[PDB]
Amino acid sequence: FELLDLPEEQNSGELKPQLQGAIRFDHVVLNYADGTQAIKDFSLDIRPGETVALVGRSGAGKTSLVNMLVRFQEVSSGQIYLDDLPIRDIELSSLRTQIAMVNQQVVLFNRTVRENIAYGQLHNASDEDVIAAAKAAYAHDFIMNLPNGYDTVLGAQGLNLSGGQRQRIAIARAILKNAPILILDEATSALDNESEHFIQQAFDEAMQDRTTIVIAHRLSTIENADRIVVMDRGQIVEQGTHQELLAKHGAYYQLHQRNFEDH
Repeated sequence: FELLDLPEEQNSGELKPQLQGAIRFDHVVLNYADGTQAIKDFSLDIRPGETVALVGRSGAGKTSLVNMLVRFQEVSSGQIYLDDLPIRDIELSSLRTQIAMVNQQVVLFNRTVRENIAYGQLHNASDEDVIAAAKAAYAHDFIMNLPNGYDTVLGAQGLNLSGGQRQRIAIARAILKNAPILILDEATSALDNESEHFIQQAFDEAMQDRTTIVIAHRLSTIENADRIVVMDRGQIVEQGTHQELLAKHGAYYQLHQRNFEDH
């Protein structure tokens, strides 16, 4: 719950590319006012369609890394490139419309279910695309059991929407966005079993053939990733495929046998 630095949103880049899903971190460093070295010297190349699974403790740097990718945190040194374009040369709106951020802290608004899915830049989406997104999030059927269906306004009492139903509405927003880059924290903490089942399926379907950086919680996400990056104290400890990292018989191997406890 620490406060972070506040970026200035100097939207000095004017490029409006169609992102293809290549990402490169080039010697990225993140140093704080108090001397903390949050990220040391981080380099990683991600090709279009790849999933990179981040593994590591809560303070290891995973959140700071992906925040830098959406310019929610600035970099102390180094560069980030999207399809070989420096990220700061891209118009911020263009960047943010093309990167989906999915996690348990996504905001639900006291607005219709429709507006919660067709939110913001997607406010004028076609009616059938909102339904398709809700079906892909396994939310359409329960939305149509709400008192006023898609016109039901969140934030009231008596809606009977569980946490796992609410989280599926938020996932539908990300699916509608259909972004070439997905930043996923696949947490399903405190949700009911059935919601967890459908959410895991929606997450696997969202990662399919799409550039994804995932803060992993499930073994399948880690083992099937194109690259696994084990972070500790802001540094890459090791990186590679599941097969390569097992063969090293090192940090990842030990973590795998401990079911990634605390990582």
